[PDB]
Amino acid sequence: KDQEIKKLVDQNFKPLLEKYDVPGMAVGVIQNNKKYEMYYGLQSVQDKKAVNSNTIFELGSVSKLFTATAGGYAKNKGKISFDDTPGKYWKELKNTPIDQVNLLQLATYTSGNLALQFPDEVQTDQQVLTFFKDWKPKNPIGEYRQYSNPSIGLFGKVVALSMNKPFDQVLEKTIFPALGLKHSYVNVPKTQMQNYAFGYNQENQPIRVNPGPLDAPAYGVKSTLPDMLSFIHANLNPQKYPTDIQRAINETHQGRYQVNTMYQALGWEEFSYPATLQTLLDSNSEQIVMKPNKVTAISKEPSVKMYHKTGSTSGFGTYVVFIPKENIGLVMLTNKRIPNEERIKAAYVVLNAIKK
Ligand SMILES: *[B@]([O])([C][N]C(=O)/C(=N\OC([C])([C])C([O])=O)C1=[C]SC([N])=N1)OP([O])([O])=O
Repeated sequence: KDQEIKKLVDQNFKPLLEKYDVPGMAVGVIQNNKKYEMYYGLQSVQDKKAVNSNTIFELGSVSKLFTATAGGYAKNKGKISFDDTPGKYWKELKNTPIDQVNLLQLATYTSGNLALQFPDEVQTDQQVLTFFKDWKPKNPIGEYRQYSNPSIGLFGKVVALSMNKPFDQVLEKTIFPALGLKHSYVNVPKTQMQNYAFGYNQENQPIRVNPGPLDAPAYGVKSTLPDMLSFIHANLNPQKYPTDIQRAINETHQGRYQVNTMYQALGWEEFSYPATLQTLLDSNSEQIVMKPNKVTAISKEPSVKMYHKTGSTSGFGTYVVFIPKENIGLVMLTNKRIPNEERIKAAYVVLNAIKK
């Protein structure tokens, strides 16, 4: 049975490399605390350098899961309340319209007036402060979900303020060590640049993510397959980890509201398990990702849950999924974007063929 995992990943993931002309891929499965690492192709086309357990990939929006974990850690240490507003920590936002939005609404994209991205012109800290000072509501606060880098970005900045550390240090000095991650970075050091994969755009030109406003909390983390399998292990089996990070992890698993079949947790998307393929595909549909959607209160609190998150930068694709009840999870890292649908479907076939 264990011998089948490589064959399943070869059957379902390997063909995507030829299909989308992806230079390199790392696919990890964790089942009953056993890790399986499958490596394909090249971390660098020009250097002919093979993807391996040292290869560092851009996580894109999977970074939001670390931001969520940092938030849960700060909350359970009493450094913040999710009922708090940003002005309590970022003084220059005190008594401004954005100061009517609480930390949970920022983390779960329900300010009612924040788009996917900051405007291109917003780059400096001053321009970012100005943007939030000038912010005014549109939809009723807490009622509409619009997936937003600025929204969880501001949440990340406030978490960092609450811990009196820059956000990069919150992750690199507190959260990553607590999760036992050896090669996870906001800023990849000189000594690890040799292990940092090139991303490849739709013209197969090498690219890396550029600095941007509140980039670190929104899409700014880089990691290896082993590290991301450790992170999934922590989400499946927190008991081996410190109480503080156990509490932080449990906080990220709590559904806050529904958009039909999708439950918004902290960073994580949550579903009733078993979930149909189309439920998981629907979670990252144009309608859900790009448009505002009126939320409902959770009506059906699922007994048995699964969680996933996609991530993209210009050069990298990420997908992470775990199912506590089956004690299984999967990580996919590519140094070229492939459609979300392909990531979700490949993972669905593999996880459904192992478990039973
Ligand atoms: B996350 O990753 C977010 N994302 C972002 O931001 C981006 N983009 O976006 C889109 C288009 C939507 C995609 O998908 O990709 C970017 C690019 S470059 C950078 N830095 N960033 O989440 P998702 O949804 O993506 O998964």
